[PDB]
Amino acid sequence: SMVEVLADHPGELVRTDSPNFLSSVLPTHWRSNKTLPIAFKVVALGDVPDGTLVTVMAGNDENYSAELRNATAAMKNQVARFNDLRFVGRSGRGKSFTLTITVFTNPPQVATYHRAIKITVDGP
Ligand SMILES: [Br-]
Ligand SMILES: [Br-]
Repeated sequence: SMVEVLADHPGELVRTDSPNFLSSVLPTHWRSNKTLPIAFKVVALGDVPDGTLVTVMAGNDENYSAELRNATAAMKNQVARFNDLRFVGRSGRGKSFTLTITVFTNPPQVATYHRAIKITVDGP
């Protein structure tokens, strides 16, 4: 249940735009190709079988899909932990990216991370 899921990771998970998924917290601004400070996790509140894949993509109005590294993970006990997701493509200092999350249930579900993320060559 959502209460149970929150109680397993208190103070760590945020809403996505889907009622069915939560996520861990990403930086608001990060350096291109730098390892993330908190490994990204997508958390299913609904029934999602172990092994169900989850893929993320980043983009905005001038870059439909910015390069990522290690942008797929598999669900285990309702959590898909990305071991080393990296944001390679840069948004620049003036724009940010939306991160879309696709969970490959049958059929797939799309969610969006709750904040934009800026990616630059130097980072913050
Ligand atoms: Br790119
Ligand atoms: Br840049």
